[PDB]
Amino acid sequence: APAPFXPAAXAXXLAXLAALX
Repeated sequence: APAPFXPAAXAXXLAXLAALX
């Protein structure tokens, strides 16, 4: 059941947005 989901935690990459603090 996890397997779809837990991978996608890759998205935590969003922290890139720091550039704009």
